[PDB]
Amino acid sequence: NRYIKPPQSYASMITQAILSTPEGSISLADIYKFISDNYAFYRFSQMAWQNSVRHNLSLNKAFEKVPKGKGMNWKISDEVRRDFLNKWNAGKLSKIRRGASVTRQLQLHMSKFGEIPA
DNA sequence: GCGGTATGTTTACATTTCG
DNA sequence: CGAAATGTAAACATACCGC
Ligand SMILES: [K+]
Repeated sequence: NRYIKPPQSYASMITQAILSTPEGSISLADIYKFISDNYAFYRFSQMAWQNSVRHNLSLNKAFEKVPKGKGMNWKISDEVRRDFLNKWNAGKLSKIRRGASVTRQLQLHMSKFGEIPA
């Protein structure tokens, strides 16, 4: 059973993990599990993808620690969530792709569930 | 009390993306 | 093409855990 590294970006998989929870907040440990559950490649891969995940959570503006026991929880920032909701309800979004990896996951979750968790 | 591990920040360079 | 974004590696801080 061979597995290939999916082309999805780390920020895209993280956004997916946060939107999967009912409260829109999730711990690093559960983000690891979500990735291994939904993308089998990372379940058995030896590379240090967790280092890259942590790098993306801290550096990407869209991800923000919530006070919320080893680690705290992560959610989508209020600025990025409020911004998307305003653009979503004000009309179609631009077809631009550069840097919209998080925006696309919000678009998908919104078109299926009608709301971004919080 | 200490060693060990998990979480989080930050910097640097390589690689891919896409107007 | 190339600025911007993402990928990968690394140094190191901070907190937690189990004894
Ligand atoms: K961040």
